[PDB]
Amino acid sequence: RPKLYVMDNGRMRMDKNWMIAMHNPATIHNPNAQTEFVEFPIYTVLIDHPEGKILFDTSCNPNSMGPQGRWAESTQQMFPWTATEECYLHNRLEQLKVRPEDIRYVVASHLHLNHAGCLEMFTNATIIVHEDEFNGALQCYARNQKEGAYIWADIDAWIKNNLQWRTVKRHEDNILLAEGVKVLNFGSGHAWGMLGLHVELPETGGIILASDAIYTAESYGPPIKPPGIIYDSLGYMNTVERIRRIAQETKSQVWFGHDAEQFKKFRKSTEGYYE
Amino acid sequence: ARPKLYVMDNGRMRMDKNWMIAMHNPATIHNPNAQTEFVEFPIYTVLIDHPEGKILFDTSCNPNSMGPQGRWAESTQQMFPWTATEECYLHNRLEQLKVRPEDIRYVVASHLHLNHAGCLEMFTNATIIVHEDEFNGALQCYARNQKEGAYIWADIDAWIKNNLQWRTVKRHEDNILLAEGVKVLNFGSGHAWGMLGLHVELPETGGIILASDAIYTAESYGPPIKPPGIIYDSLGYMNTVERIRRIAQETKSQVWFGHDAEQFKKFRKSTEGYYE
Ligand SMILES: [Co+2]
Ligand SMILES: [Co+2]
Repeated sequence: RPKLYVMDNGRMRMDKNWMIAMHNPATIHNPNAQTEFVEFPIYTVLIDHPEGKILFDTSCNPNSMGPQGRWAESTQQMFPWTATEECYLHNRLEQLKVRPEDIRYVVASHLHLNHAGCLEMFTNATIIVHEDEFNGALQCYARNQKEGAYIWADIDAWIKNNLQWRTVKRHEDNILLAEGVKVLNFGSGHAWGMLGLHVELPETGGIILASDAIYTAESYGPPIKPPGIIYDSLGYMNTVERIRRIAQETKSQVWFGHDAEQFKKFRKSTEGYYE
Repeated sequence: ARPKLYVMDNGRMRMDKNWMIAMHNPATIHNPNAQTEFVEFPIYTVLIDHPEGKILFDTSCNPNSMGPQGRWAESTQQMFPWTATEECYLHNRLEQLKVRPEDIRYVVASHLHLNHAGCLEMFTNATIIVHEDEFNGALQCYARNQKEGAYIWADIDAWIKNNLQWRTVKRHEDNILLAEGVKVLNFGSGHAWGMLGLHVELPETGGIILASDAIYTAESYGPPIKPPGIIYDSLGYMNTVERIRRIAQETKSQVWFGHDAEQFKKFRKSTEGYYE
């Protein structure tokens, strides 16, 4: 009988237009419309499963922010991450008496700065990632792109730590990872290659981890309100509607990438778990 | 074999620059409340007076678009205000060239947005060439009684009532040779559901590509490409821009953007002359 933990990995801020495109459009009466700098949670999920511990997303690297940080100053200033040491992934796991080395599977929803930050920790895991996302991030690396949402220093470490990669092929079916745990191949949308998770918990029932395939309940609607951070608009719309169908058909909850209200309600790792 | 191409000034529009250039000015830690700008841009149409028959690219906005009594919804008028003196109305521009709507053989609708398809209803004697996916999407807006957005219900109503003669460009259809040196380019989905361009080969001026809203401005075009906020198919949009770039390179054509203010300034308008 698995136990699922929600781990609080701090907070990030950014232009609300990244989150919800064209939220406050200029008008003839408000020609100089202003945006907001909204705050949202970064979190990860540990599924402690008989067949092996599964980790979904990894938040940000502890060495991300500041003048000796891995993130470019441009990135630090557009997407600032605020976190106490207790929020650091290694510490959240430590609190749960789980060692990095105990993780069998890490599912990378995508390789953005606030999701792939600590991949490098898990040298004993199989890292599951969409092949298109992997290819895209590696090109950023090879092209020496030191700005944007893909952190050169993070990728550098993934390679140096000799991580064990399992790429989900573009046209690959869902992957049964363990009893009641399936990796969903969302494909291109928010990013080059998005992965989700369906978890069937004996008590709680069905859970869909959407990650950045759906930022918030506002994104979800209906109607859908798409983000400014977006690669494949058609694929993004398709993915959201596909999630809506799966949720309906499997009677699952949809856990968004960073819904403040929803995260608030979650039972965090410090208080307990889901079963 | 020896045409005259005219650029017709059909007024100005204003809108949030974020529509034009996606996330042009993002907020940061030390500028959290970054503000946008209401940017003005030209609306124009192109008449190709060709021996085989007159060809019109785009139709601007309907004369009865703006105002309390206007066809455009309030919310639309506020976000996308059109300002035009009577001189700017397409029917007047054509008149000052001694061209009647009835003389137009073909209208090419780049797409069916408010500032491109506003005067389709005038050309009851023409074949209206439009992308089938754009036509389908617009008709759905109509049938769904959608009153707000960039597809004007009252305009579509008029197209149907005036019994326009339609020639849809199929999704996988090759370019169309409308006339000697005039090809309809099938750009497919991107900015909108179905985009059409034009390649014109003029004896003197050489090659011209009318991109319309496939490329808003030189800023859009880059490199680097800066996509718009008004977008349907991001991947298709990017594909189309790069395709236009290649065609321009290989055919040595100028690229005429949808609404580039600087380029528009440089144009010889219909009050001054034409391109041969
Ligand atoms: Co992301
Ligand atoms: Co348009």
